[PDB]
Amino acid sequence: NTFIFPATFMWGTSTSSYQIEGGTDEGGRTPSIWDTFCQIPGKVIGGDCGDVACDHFHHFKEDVQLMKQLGFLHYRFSVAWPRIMPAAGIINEEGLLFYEHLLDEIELAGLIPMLTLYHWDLPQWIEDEGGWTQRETIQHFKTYASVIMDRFGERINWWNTINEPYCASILGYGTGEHAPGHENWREAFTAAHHILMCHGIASNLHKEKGLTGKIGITLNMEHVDAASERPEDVAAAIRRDGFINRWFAEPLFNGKYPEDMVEWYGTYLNGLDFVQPGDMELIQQPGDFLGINYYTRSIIRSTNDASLLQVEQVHMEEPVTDMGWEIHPESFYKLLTRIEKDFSKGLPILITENGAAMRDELVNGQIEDTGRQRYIEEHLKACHRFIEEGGQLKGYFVWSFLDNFEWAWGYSKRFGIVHINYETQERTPKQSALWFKQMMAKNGF
Repeated sequence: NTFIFPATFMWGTSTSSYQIEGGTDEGGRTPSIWDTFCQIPGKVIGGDCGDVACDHFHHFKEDVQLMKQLGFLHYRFSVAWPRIMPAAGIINEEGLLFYEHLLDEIELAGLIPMLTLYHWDLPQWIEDEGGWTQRETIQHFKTYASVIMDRFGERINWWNTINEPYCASILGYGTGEHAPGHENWREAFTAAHHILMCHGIASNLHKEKGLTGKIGITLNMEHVDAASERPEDVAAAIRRDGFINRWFAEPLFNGKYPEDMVEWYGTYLNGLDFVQPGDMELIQQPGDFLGINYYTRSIIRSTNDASLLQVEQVHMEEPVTDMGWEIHPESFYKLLTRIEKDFSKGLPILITENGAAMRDELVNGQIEDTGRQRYIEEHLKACHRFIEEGGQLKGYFVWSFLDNFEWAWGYSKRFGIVHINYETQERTPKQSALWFKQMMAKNGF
């Protein structure tokens, strides 16, 4: 078995601002909804907060150098909205200088950046006005996106508008699992609509400002399997798929929300009253590429409970990461095929995030994470088959250059190919990272 990837295949690693930066109250940064969320008992394991994190705010120059010598040519990172707009009518020059400096380091190292505008760290002052449940917030996003595009843009080759609309809306306002932590389906769906519009707002700004960099949204998507052949389990699986995949993909490519899901949500949608004339047109802008984040699949069975979808995920025990997520690379191939099928069909596809959190152990100064290594290798084999079969896959970013604040999981789960000693902040590439270095060198494995 020998796998060779396209000549121009984009290889990179990704991170997000709140998960790795630290310096939460430095350089004028004011709190994000996560700084507040992490303080609510029971919301984050161990009660962890993004305070300090990997202290990237102070070690960025070394981290990008580590990337370079690790063989990477692409780096996707996000900007912390709170550093840019710490309060209404602000515009923090000190915040813009951090990224300007980050970008100087990237360029000096010869790296190509991808800047993600929104990676879940909404400024708390905005959430105080109602957050994503308010149309007005889109105006604030305009302010943010415009500033970032004017101060940069002539230096940004890749624009990633919104990272996972699903998580920010559904988990952030519906299940209460992510910040701000509301549990109101009405707000969640309104929130999802507003965030999708922000991809449109950023897209409109991009064309108006005449920027040349590629622009695209990033959706987390998962392959969905029915637990059994029972008709209700198949219907249940259809619902999960509409819930996470179609609800966001349909508006992006087809200008509409899944009718079957629109009917199921019924009263929570309150007649789609939050949808204003032109909104759907604003949202339907695929851009230059579709960003995809993939990790696992779901096995769904039907239930007649009190939940929104009335669905239960049967958890697999064999082949799973340190987070209990099943490792099923085959599903990754099926999903990419399906995405090409409906939605993108020709449009370049970019895997902005793929990776695994395994239990690490430092032995003789090294991290023999054969598990994480195998996980990445196998999913790449899936990507290979999609390619070679015509699939328009053009790049792959391993999620987590560094172990970091893994949201509700806290620091207990490590996704990095590079190990972080939280007691000293010392960085140490894991074996999976070394394997990745040479792999990109041969661009194949």
